[PDB]
Amino acid sequence: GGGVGVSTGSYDNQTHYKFLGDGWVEITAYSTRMVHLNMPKSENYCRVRVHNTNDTGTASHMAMDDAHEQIWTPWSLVDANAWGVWFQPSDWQYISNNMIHINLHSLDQELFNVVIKTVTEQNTGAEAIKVYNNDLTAAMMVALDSNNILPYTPAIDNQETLGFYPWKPTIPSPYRYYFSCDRNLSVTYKDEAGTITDTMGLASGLNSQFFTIENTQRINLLRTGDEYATGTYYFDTEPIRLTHTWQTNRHLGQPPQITELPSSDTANATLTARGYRSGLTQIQGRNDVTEATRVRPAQVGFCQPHDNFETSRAGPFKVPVVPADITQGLDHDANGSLRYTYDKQHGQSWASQNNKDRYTWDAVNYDSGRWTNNCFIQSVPFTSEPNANQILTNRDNLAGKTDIHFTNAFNSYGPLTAFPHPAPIYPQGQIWDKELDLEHKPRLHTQAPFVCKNNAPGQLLVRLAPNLTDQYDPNSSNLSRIVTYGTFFWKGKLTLKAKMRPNATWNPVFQISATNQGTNDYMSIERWLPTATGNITNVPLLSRPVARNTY
Amino acid sequence: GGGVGVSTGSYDNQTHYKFLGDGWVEITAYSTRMVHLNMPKSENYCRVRVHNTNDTGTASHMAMDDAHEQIWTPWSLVDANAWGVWFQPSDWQYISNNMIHINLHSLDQELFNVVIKTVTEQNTGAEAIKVYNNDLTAAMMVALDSNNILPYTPAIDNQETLGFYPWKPTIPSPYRYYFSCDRNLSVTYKDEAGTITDTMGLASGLNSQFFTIENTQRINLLRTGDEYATGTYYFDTEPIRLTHTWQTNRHLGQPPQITELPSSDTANATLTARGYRSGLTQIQGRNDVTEATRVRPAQVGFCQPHDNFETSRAGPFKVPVVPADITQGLDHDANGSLRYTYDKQHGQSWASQNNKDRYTWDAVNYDSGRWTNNCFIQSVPFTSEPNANQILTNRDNLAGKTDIHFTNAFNSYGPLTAFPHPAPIYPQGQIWDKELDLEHKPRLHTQAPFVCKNNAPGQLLVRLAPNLTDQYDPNSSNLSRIVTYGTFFWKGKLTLKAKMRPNATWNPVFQISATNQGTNDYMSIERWLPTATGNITNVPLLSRPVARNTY
Amino acid sequence: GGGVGVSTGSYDNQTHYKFLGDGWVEITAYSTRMVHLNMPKSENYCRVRVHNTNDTGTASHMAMDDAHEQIWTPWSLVDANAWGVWFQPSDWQYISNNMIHINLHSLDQELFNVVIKTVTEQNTGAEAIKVYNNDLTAAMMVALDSNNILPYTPAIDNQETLGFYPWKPTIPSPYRYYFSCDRNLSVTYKDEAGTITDTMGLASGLNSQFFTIENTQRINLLRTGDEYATGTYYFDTEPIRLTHTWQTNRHLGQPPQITELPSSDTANATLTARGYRSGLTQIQGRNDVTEATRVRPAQVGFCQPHDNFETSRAGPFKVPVVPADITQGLDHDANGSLRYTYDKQHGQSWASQNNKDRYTWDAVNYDSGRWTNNCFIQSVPFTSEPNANQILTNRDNLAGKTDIHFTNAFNSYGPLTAFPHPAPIYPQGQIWDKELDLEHKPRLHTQAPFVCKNNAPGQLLVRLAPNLTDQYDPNSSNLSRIVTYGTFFWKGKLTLKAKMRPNATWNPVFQISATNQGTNDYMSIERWLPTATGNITNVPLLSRPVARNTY
Ligand SMILES: CC(=O)N[C@@H]1[C@@H](O)[C@H](O[C@@H]2O[C@H](CO)[C@H](O)[C@H](O[C@]3(C(=O)O)C[C@H](O)[C@@H](NC(C)=O)[C@H]([C@H](O)[C@H](O)CO)O3)[C@H]2O)[C@@H](CO)O[C@H]1O
Ligand SMILES: CC(=O)N[C@@H]1[C@@H](O)[C@H](O[C@@H]2O[C@H](CO)[C@H](O)[C@H](O[C@]3(C(=O)O)C[C@H](O)[C@@H](NC(C)=O)[C@H]([C@H](O)[C@H](O)CO)O3)[C@H]2O)[C@@H](CO)O[C@H]1O
Ligand SMILES: CC(=O)N[C@@H]1[C@@H](O)[C@H](O[C@@H]2O[C@H](CO)[C@H](O)[C@H](O[C@]3(C(=O)O)C[C@H](O)[C@@H](NC(C)=O)[C@H]([C@H](O)[C@H](O)CO)O3)[C@H]2O)[C@@H](CO)O[C@H]1O
Repeated sequence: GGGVGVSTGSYDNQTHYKFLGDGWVEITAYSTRMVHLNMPKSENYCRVRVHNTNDTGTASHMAMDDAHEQIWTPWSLVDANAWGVWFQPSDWQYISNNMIHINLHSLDQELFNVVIKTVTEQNTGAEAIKVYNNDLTAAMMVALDSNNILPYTPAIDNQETLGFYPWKPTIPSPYRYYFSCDRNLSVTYKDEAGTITDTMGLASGLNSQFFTIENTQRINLLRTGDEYATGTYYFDTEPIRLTHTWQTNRHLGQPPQITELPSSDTANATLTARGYRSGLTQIQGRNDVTEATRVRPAQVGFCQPHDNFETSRAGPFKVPVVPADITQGLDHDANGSLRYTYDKQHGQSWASQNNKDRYTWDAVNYDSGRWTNNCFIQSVPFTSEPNANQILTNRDNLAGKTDIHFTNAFNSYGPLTAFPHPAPIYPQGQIWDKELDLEHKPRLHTQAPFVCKNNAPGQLLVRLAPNLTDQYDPNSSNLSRIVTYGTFFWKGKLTLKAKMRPNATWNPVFQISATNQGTNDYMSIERWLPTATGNITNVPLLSRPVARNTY
Repeated sequence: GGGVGVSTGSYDNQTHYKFLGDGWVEITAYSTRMVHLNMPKSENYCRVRVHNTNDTGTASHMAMDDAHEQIWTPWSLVDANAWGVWFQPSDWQYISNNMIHINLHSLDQELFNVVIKTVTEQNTGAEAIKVYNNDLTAAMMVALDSNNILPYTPAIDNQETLGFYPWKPTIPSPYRYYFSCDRNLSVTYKDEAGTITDTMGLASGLNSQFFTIENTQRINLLRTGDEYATGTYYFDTEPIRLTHTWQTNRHLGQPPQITELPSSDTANATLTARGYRSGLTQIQGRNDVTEATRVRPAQVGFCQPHDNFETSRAGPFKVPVVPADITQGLDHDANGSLRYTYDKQHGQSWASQNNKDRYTWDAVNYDSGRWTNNCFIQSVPFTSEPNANQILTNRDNLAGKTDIHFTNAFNSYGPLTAFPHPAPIYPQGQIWDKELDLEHKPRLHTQAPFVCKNNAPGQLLVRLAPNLTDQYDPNSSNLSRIVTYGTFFWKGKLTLKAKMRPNATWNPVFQISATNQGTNDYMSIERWLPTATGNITNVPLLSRPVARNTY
Repeated sequence: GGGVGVSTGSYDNQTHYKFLGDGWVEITAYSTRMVHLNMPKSENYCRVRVHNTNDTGTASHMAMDDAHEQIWTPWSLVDANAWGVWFQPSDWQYISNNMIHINLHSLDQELFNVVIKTVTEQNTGAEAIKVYNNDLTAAMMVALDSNNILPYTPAIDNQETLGFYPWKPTIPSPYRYYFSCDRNLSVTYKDEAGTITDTMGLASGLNSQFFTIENTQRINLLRTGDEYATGTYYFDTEPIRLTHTWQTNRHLGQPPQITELPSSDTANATLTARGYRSGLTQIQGRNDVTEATRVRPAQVGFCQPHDNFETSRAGPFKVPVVPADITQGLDHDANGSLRYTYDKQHGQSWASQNNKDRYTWDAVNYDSGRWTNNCFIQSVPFTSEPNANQILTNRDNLAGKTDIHFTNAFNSYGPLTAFPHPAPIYPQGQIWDKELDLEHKPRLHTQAPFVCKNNAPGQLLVRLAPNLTDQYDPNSSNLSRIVTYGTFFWKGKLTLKAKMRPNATWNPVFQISATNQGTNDYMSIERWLPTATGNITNVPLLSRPVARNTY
């Protein structure tokens, strides 16, 4: 039934595993959080712009332009989409070690045990004590967008998603969305003489969309005895593979046949002379077959233009880059490794004195990466031993500039390209993402493993209904209202399908394992353990431990 | 039943054609070979590396690096995948002339009439005669991988597939596969001062996969009376088109309307002045319509970076190139023509004194090729009669180098690109290939027309069970064993679906035809005929004789 | 049916996993070996004694006495009982990481493809070549003891079990058993004056048992077309736990309550003064409660007399010792760590030049160990700060001897004792063992995890039936016979029940993982990989990776 003094829900954060048959596992993850909600700092939708001239007013700073236009709303969203919400670290280990692939199934959400209190300040003076007491008749406004009418706004982008710690309360993210505005920002280099345009445009009758929660949604009013339940949402998605691929474009197919087995363990085997070797190559005019020049089924990974900034009406932005292995040469940006910035709630440690903590994720697929300094292009007709003019190296100055090299602007993507789909990032990463409404769609989104084919799971929006004092003028500019805050429990259930991996290999596979403290190894256990004062940290776990045969 | 002195199979190499209805033909190809098998030169799995410093130790030789790491196995594979196995030359003619498209259906395989003999050397001395006699109790080990657990290893890559001549015995290919290892090879040009790293890495706990036939498979033991039969495998593939496309990007759509018909056969027709011509173009600011500048539905073929070497962890390798027509300008590498190297068994001639024979296949689709020296890019705003600075030609030195030109690094592939699927190569070419296990897959593999969507046909592995002498120490390093070899018949049946072509054209179509000896024409008949001593040669037949309307 | 030239069996070494429901896994392990068998070096049962006086004739060498009495038999046994036979290393990893407990179910065995050959030496002289040819009518004698009438003789004790490598042939162990004889060996120390008895006794009419295979068994004669199959044997055993226990006797129960949480991460918490602390202790006369003196539910592990040699009629022998953790003080013998000696077939490496390889297994249960130097006994009435006479330390000379201390002779075993059951040793270790026929039985056998409650699986015995020349005198002392050897395939199927482990822990659990080469870590991958020449090694894997809560 429900009422004052009766709990409307239950607190379940534990995770379960059912084995449904051969190799098939149904993973059910319950997660629950206490959520703290403040009266919004304004009652009005607001259209605001940030234009930072201090940064962009002077040359070469283009990359730091923040200028944009957004709609600020009194509403706040509860966003459950990150991996760190749903699983505790060991669960991620257990899944990552034993399962070949995994897929989303369904999502449920509930809100219950709403509590709303009002603040009053008694004994005015040096003491200035605050008094807290329940308003039983106050309500909380709740809205879910099933039809995805509102702009879709993943909270993890800013790391505003619900915290990762079951026993720590968490806060919603205030809901906001971009608004169409035009920006002109000229391109300059350091200490260049000239003037920078650095302007923003007036509103566009064509492009302007202003949405209002109240007009687009059905809002449920929740008092204390009330509870809200989302229906069961079902994902339509492709499963993702949990095993990394080691197998490079030069490891494909049949190896050459050795002449004879080596005599000692230190010796190296020998091959038929490249002049006499049989095989298939696309090089013209030479009689040779070499492991490097032999034809392969397809291109694995591809060179990408990196630190590419392109400018449409909105301004400059960096082109995304498909995450790939940073090779032995370690260069991150060419292969587009991800770099996260996050706070204590999602990570870091309460021991840390820094405002944020930062981590750089490297792709775990050791095949498709590109090591640029060793890439080169050779002139035609092909020749052995090219001279300086017959080969283009990564040391070659492009357009007469020192630090720019063709690998910056070179794009090898083509019909023969094949690359692995990047991997989820356990504590911090976006589980699912909505697909763009464009006709021609990208092969994959960069940050999120899962993309909803038809309709994304809805966004859950909340605000406190305003409490008004005795004196209210509808025409007044300033609004006096009772100081009020509230708390409620958020609960959700996330079902996943996964399948155990086979092992055909003789040798032991690599695994995710804890390690003794006292060595600096990344897996040293204390990082997963509480401190004396209760400080705890949650750090990215490597994913896809087990190798797989690509071909 | 079976037993000593009873044949367990029959020898059928002939090909059949059923006409199932209108235009539909079911092609059934039987093929059989006598296979000679030697006792393996070692009993042990071996992990060996070839690292050739002599070639790579000195600068600019990067392209010839063979360095890799492989697992050597005592097992040998019987690989039936090439076109030259299944068909005799005339069959290929008959199919290639009359049929619009063709598709794989099913594959069967059998092993029968196993014969195993032992070798002993009598009368030791100058005579040193060898004696051959049957071991009736010896067995041959046979394993098929249906689940494709082992690394997939097409034998044609090295041209080790079963021979193309029904009456000549053939040998298996020894089975081997790559093993993960890291290589660092620096990039240098000729006579460059410096040092070359040229190193290889230690084994990787992450990436190491060592597979063993015995652990991954079910092995059947075959004595003389025994026979082995694979079940029927079914392909899921897309059919391939047997007719070439002539129609270039400038042949698409409606031609301009001529003013009037010419007066004489030598005269040329005239068109409405380009100033007054109606049409559609993407050039801004000019009032013109020209056959070159008019909009076309799509890009046919595309410029490709050619002699592109990219380096991942394994080392440098050449990026594959979609085969396209070499244009009148004949340049092969830009359009990525295939070049085969093969032996007498698969080709060449027993008359030849060379170790191998070589052939360069040119694409038969005359539309999508690119002739680079005539490609150019023009500055914006567009203008007629560009000056030297307003146009980028293929004579223009890129990065201040003589032999490198933008067409080397230029990549035009894009959403508007369309190209024909390359064509099978009759005597030597890979019929089917397994698809990579990556999430994002290439549009086509380069060498093989057919790609198995789900699960490739299994690989068939054989070895002789070891015969041990009286004295066997399990702990001894060296293994003494009876010299032994064996032979067996391999039989297979390959079913294909194909459809007769229509002919709507007035004029005669081109065909594949024999030609009298005494002229040097490529089709001169004697190349398909035996010699006096029995020497025979089998050479690539042109494919896709009949033209087709693309649009 | 069967016959010459028809294989009677199939070669399957692969392993399977079925998931039968929630958490339950049925593990089926097939294993197959080629077995090489020599004509026995004698046709007669022989009663032989080894009495080594050279070692025992001089004082203090008692520990090396080998003297005993055995019955030598022409028969040889095929013994499949070791872990290294049934699993490849990765399988052991996979099981050891994911499964809480495991139990035996059933065992099958088969013999097939018997091949028997005869040896003759042709061309007598410097060449002296050997000729090998089949004897089709020769037979091999096969006997299985289901009723366990013969003395039970695990082959792993001497490491004579079938090899661990599927692709390497292996040899049987010659069957033999002890025979009752009495030995008198006096006890002496180094350089002690006196005489050593060092005698052995005459046969005992009471105790003499001489068994003969032919009289106790049904022997099957196997020619080439013959095959032999054991029925399905079923184990009755208790499952064993795959998770180690960390929880010491001082970790049991509720911890004391701290006064307050510490201020900083470096600080230590404080407890209520031991004078005022509540609790339960068995110490009389003192008002205290200390973590060391508080009562615990039971004793975990116990002190054991170590290097204890006791002598019955047969001679001196070391008393077995329950394997327990060697503590930080590392002392192995007090806690009875196992030490294995094994050859290339079962281990070591073909790279090794030593005759054998040796490994010392440490218990993986970190609770029940004893660190002796820190054990002590304190006088009664109890007191704080004991003087020298009030405490017995491990530095205290017992019986006026330097190196003997009470922990040598001290035995703490009692009703309150509890200890974990030791763990299987993957490459080398005894899977099952037969229970002694005594009325009062040990709680556990030391080497073997599993003990058959009722009737052990039978022992499989083989020999070659003798081939006689033309001249045979039954009364002759020497027996001339045809040199003959044979080979056959052994196949077996071992079914196991196991259950997946839950994980409730926040932190990541420890796992068995491969590790990159180049660091000396025990798990460095290359030890599981073949060498260039095919040398391979198989080393003990740590077991029971995952911790468990004892109480
Ligand atoms: C390229 C090179 O060899 N540089 C060296 C190196 O010593 C160092 O690089 C940086 O060193 C400090 C930390 O020692 C930086 O903080 C960078 O590390 C951080 C980061 O900010 O990205 C912080 C911290 O070390 C790590 N952990 C956390 C919880 O923040 C993370 C994390 O491990 C990475 O994401 C892993 O990729 O990285 C680090 O790059 C420079 C000094 O700048 O000095 C050179 O000698
Ligand atoms: C570019 C040019 O005009 N070059 C000419 C030309 O005369 C010649 O080119 C090469 O000539 C010899 C043979 O005359 C080479 O052997 C090349 O031909 C081969 C090859 O090795 O690729 C061998 C042989 O002629 C052909 N047949 C067989 C069975 O091997 C094959 C085959 O026809 C090709 O694959 C067809 O594309 O080609 C040939 O390229 C050079 C000398 O190098 O001299 C210039 O004047
Ligand atoms: C007690 C102490 O600190 N002793 C050290 C130590 O350096 C060393 O102890 C012995 O060292 C050699 C090898 O370095 C011995 O061979 C012993 O190791 C062996 C063994 O024989 O038991 C051999 C080898 O190192 C290991 N592996 C194999 C495949 O044989 C095995 C195995 O790791 C053990 O079973 C693990 O417990 O151990 C080793 O005890 C002595 C020299 O005797 O020197 C002192 O400084």
